Amino acid sequence: AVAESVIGKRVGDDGKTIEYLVKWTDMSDATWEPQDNVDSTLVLLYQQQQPMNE
Repeated sequence: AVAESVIGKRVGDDGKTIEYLVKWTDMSDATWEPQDNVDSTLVLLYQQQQPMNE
C-alpha cells in the first residue's frame, strides 16, 4: 500500500495502449496505471498512454 512499483497496462508504452493496471512492490494488482491519473507522477507516465478520459 505504497507508491513504489507501477508497471501494468494492457499494452506497451508506445502508441497502442488499452487499459490500466497498477502493481506495487509487495502486493501486486493494486489500483491502475494507464486510465488512472490519480497520482500525476507515477501513473500519468504509464497514463501518457491513457489521456485519463476513457
